[PDB]
Amino acid sequence: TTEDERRELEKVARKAIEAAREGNTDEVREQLQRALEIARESGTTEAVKLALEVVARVAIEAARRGNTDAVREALEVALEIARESGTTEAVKLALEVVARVAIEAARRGNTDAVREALEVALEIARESGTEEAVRLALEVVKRVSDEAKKQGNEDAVKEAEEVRKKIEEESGGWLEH
Ligand code: NA
Repeated sequence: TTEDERRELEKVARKAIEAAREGNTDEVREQLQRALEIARESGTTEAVKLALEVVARVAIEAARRGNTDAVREALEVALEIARESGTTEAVKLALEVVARVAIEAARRGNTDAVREALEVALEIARESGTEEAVRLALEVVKRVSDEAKKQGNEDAVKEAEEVRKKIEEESGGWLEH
């Protein structure tokens, strides 16, 4: 039921967050895989939402600690949840996770994590084949650019510019193709 999955994801979150703090890439990978499988097994949007929240918390912690591997693993799992859920809601939630992570990274001078997050935003837009996902991805890039400007993170401002240019140049093809 919903009570068993919530407690399960709670355990996963605890272990994954600790692993993200300590640079334990192997454990972060394993725990995020379990979050994905819990969402799979549950077959509800509620479970998808909770799993994406766990992924977000792990990736935010990782972003704060310069744990590039964990940010990468976590956002890949967000991407896969978006792929497998079969709903627009899951895609929008995954994009909000990516935005949250990229914003925290921008605030912490974590330019790897900004780069990883924006690349997943681009991939979500490329794979979704909806105009709305392209628009939302561009909004994510703008939010990250805004934060980077505010914090004096020139690397992140430049990365956001490059990803914006890529979406603007290439999204025309993504949508038709
Ligand atoms: Na679709």
